[PDB]
Amino acid sequence: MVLSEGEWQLVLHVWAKVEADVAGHGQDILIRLFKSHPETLEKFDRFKHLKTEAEMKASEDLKKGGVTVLTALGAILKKKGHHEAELKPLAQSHATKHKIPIKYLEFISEAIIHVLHSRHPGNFGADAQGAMNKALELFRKDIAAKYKELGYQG
Ligand code: HEM
Repeated sequence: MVLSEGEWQLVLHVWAKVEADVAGHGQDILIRLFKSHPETLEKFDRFKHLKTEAEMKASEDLKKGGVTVLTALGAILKKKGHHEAELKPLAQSHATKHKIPIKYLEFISEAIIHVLHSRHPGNFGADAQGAMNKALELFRKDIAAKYKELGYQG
């Protein structure tokens, strides 16, 4: 699929606000995921034991994981669809080391969209959420295609 430059601009505009606090947004996103979809927590051998939202908030390991996720994702969006080199190593570790089903990527997408909506109401109106949703659906699509070539899912 293809995003127009205007949709890309919508996406990189909100993203620039995210980047004012990568660590905070990363915590919010992971916690939102793990609360909504507890089964995802189990994939994280280093976080698996955390029982409550308060423990999550206090974990320096979870905060570090969030920055990683967002830092990686940010590098992809900034490519505006020309993200083939970037997707390859991510698709390989997520399919063959971590074994992350596509379904779980949909879940974190929903969590990203939830947090932007709460923290940036002004820069995340309907048009901007439609564009981020498209950007994330592109990402998921391309990653699903890579999984299949690598021998996972599909
Ligand atoms: C926006 C989507 C995501 C991005 C950009 C992302 C990116 C990354 C990055 C850059 C790493 C470190 C290097 C590597 O192993 O590839 C990583 C590690 C990891 N990711 Fe993801 N990830 C995403 C989604 C997920 C989801 C949804 C899960 C599980 C439900 C997950 C589970 C893991 C695990 C288990 C590791 C290893 C953590 C540790 O033990 O160091 N990832 N991810």
